[PDB]
Amino acid sequence: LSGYGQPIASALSNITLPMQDNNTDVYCIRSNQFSVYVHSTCKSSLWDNVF
Amino acid sequence: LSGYGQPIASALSNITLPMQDNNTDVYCIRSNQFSVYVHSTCKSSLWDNVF
Ligand SMILES: *[C@@H]1O[C@H](CO)[C@@H](O)[C@H](O)[C@H]1NC(C)=O
Ligand SMILES: *[C@@H]1O[C@H](CO)[C@@H](O)[C@H](O)[C@H]1NC(C)=O
Repeated sequence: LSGYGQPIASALSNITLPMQDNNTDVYCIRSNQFSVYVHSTCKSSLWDNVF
Repeated sequence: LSGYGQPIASALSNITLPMQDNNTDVYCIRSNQFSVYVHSTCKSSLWDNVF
């Protein structure tokens, strides 16, 4: 929450790709067909970046 | 001063914005009118990156 009183989204938000070759930062499609989905979670802090 | 004798500007130059919400990296406007000013300073080094 900003000082003005409005929500501010942190730049410390994280993105988690599916596991592939012992990593979660690159994902390459290796099948014939695929679908994509987004699952989101939310957490709050108090200016100390401890969610 | 470079080895050729010419002035070189360091990438370790710093920019400081006004303080807002316990930070000086993001400053935004929360009033009806604003003005902007730039205040500059210069320091010298000797290839040791110590000014
Ligand atoms: C990938 O991770 C597994 C599980 O931790 C590990 O046992 C394995 O050695 C890793 N594979 C390779 C080829 O390094
Ligand atoms: C901002 O930082 C000060 C210390 O300079 C601290 O006392 C204060 O609680 C912080 N503000 C908030 C809203 O947590």
